[PDB]
Amino acid sequence: PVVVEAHQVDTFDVPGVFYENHPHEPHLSGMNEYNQLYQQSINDPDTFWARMARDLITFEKDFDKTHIGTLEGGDNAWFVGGRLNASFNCVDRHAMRDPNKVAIIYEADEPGHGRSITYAELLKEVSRLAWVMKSQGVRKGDTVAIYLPMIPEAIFALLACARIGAIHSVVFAGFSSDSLRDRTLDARSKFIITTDEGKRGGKVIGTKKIVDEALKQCPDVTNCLVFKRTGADVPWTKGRDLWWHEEVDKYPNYLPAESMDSEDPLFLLYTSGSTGKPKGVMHTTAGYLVGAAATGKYVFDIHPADRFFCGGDVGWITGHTYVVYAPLLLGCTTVVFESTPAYPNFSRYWDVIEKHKVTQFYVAPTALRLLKRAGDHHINHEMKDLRILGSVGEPIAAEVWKWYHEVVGKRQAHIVDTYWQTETGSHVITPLGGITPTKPGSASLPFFGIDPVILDPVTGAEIPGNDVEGILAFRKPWPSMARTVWGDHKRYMDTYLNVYKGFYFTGDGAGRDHEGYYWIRGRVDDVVNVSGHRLSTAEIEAALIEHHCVAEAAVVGVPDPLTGQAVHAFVALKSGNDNREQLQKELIMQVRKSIGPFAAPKVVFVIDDLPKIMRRILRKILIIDTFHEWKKA
Ligand SMILES: CC(C)(COP(=O)(O)OP(=O)(O)OC[C@H]1O[C@@H](n2cnc3c(N)ncnc32)[C@H](O)[C@@H]1OP(=O)(O)O)[C@@H](O)C(=O)NCCC(=O)NCCS
Ligand SMILES: CCOP(=O)(O)OC[C@H]1O[C@@H](n2cnc3c(N)ncnc32)[C@H](O)[C@@H]1O
Repeated sequence: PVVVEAHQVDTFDVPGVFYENHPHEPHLSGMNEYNQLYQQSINDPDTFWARMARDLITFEKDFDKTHIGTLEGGDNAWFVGGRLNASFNCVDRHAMRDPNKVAIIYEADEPGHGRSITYAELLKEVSRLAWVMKSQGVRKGDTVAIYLPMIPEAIFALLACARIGAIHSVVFAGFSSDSLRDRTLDARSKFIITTDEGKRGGKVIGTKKIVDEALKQCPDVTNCLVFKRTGADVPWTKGRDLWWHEEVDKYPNYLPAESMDSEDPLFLLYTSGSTGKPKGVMHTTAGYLVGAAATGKYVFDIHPADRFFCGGDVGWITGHTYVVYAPLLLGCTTVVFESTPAYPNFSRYWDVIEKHKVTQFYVAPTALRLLKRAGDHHINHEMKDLRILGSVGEPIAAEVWKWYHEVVGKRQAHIVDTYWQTETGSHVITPLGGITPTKPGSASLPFFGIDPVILDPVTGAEIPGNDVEGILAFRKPWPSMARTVWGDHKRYMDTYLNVYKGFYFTGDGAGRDHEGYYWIRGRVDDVVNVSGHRLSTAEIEAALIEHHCVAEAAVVGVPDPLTGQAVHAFVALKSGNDNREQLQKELIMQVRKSIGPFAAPKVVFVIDDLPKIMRRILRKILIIDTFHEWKKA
């Protein structure tokens, strides 16, 4: 058995109770209609995607052609000639039909302190925030830096940017001032939106102070709009800082939506890679939205009356596509969850799902492991409407898949392990909720329009048939594919499209078993996934070298029972300090300062010299004889 994971792995059918309890009708009649539609999406994408786009997205001007360009040309364009606006499709068209339908359920950090926001209320808040940016000089095509925690104002900000055709560039609120600065400079943003403070798990995040530090080196930022989240006294810079609540009160509660081209940029999302600084992955407008709506509908079985709850942060692509764009495009309710799965206690996810009658839940296996370690007594909730259990970031493995399926889902929900990445925009290999039979540990089958191949890692040759393993690549473009790396299309080409010419390179290894099901093996480059966070080891090495006592640095990923992988750092010193215990703390702090707390290495080892650097020798072990003794200590 070449794909060793799939050996004697039975395939599980969709639970019968899923159909009998379903509030509506499934979007597909069964696996046969999936197969028909899938073959059409590969053999005639021009027809398949034109119909899908006209089903799901309201265009101001119809498009002339479904797709032009090729993978090797790096010139792909989708729905060319079309015009539309993302905020119109997420807000206006739903407010017009059903103004009092709840668009957003805000669950605050403290339980009992949220609110519900209707589509009409959302149109007001998006409109008047867009008025603020317009009045302060933001124009179509400008980037806007967003440094916000998980509050509904974050949705207001993304959609207000989209409404005027500004390009939002969301920076995860766990990033340091250095990381925020680098992203604001590269994007050349002149406007930033933040909070006075964030509250997460009962802890205060000093967002305004972090922004102040970053802006000292962003001289082109001329306004900082501050949302009063906590009311605490924060430093204030007159002439630059503005209060969200003071400014929006000045402006009307409606604003026209800017007419955007299908291929106008919608957002940038800075993303860590195998080498170099983070890349501003750029998504344009029509194709991204089509993919978001298509996966939201067919993967997550989203219907307009649903209450969809993605547990991912707006700072990441999961938050972009499935907290914001997909559910709002489809017109359902989305949950914005400010807290952690552990605050006030380990029942929190289920408290929220029960109070709001959540129908689909989307989670990371790290959170599941963390909760399973806490004990099954924290779960004692009916959650009658919960029929889809989504998982992302790493394979949800046997022990966790069983615990997610039995203890959380009561054998009534369909577990959908969705494989994708920032660069694909939306799900690309995934079961379809309520339709696709699954296997624990497997992402199952390609989504519509996704033509995956397994490549020999060295020769680059395609390996045909089933029970094969190698490099995961896609053979054809798809609507929501990232279109460039901001300011560096050559890097985009070299990273994704010139490695295996004619294919799109995922950076992941994979196996395709006897049934054609995919088994994601993980990154083949120097990217590690820690608590669902995509980290570059080269970035962490660069951060450690910023320390005055560090000469060389080597960072590797090692398996971790809770976080999947954990980053361990090896450092060689420049001259020799007599404070090695204290030096380790300053090294840890250096990474927390250069990147952010969440990227900190678990341990920083000090060696005389390092093994180009043979990182493979370090990853297996966790002067070759000396490091084995140094580790064994
Ligand atoms: C599982 C999870 C909830 C754990 O949260 P946690 O209790 O903060 O633990 P973490 O290991 O992530 O955090 C480590 C550090 O990052 C920081 N951090 C994490 N998330 C943060 C955020 N949203 N804002 C600010 N800081 C954050 C913590 O405060 C902590 O800092 P500290 O060293 O000063 O204590 C979080 O890691 C997570 O969401 N992982 C999943 C990512 C993902 O794949 N989401 C998609 C799901 S659909
Ligand atoms: C959506 C977050 O996208 P990113 O933060 O850009 O990380 C994307 C990288 O995470 C990994 N990955 C994501 N989903 C899965 C999964 N279901 N099974 C296995 N691995 C997965 C993979 O290595 C990919 O290349």
